[PDB]
Amino acid sequence: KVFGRCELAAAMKRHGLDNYRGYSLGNWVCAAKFESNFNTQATNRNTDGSTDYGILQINSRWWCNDGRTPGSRNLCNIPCSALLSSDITASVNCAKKIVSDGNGMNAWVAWRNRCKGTDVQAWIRGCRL
Ligand SMILES: [Cl-]
Ligand SMILES: [Cl-]
Ligand SMILES: [Cl-]
Ligand SMILES: [Cl-]
Ligand SMILES: [Co+2]
Repeated sequence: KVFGRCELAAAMKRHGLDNYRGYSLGNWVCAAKFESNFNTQATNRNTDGSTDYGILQINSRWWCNDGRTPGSRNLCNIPCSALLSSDITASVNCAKKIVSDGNGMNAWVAWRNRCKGTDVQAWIRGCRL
């Protein structure tokens, strides 16, 4: 699925991200835009042999098992394939674990580089949530 901005905003709200660990919904929408371009199927290979998966580009070195990342962990206890569903539940649930790992949304460099410091509330403007 390729989500629309407000479509994703609504789905993330329904799955409990609005103000999760102190991060307003706009942060999550902005992160998804710059990580995956709202694309649930997005994958990107990394220099270390890990891959980023799905709408929030969750990395196989720490968070999910793809059986092709030597030395990696699976801290969300899920196969990375689950993060390539059109339904965002698995990605949201794993993101909640990532953000609670005690470094906030800094885990998403695209968020820190392209969202943090901007008015992220603009990302949910005009959505009827
Ligand atoms: Cl997998
Ligand atoms: Cl969904
Ligand atoms: Cl899940
Ligand atoms: Cl917001
Ligand atoms: Co990445």
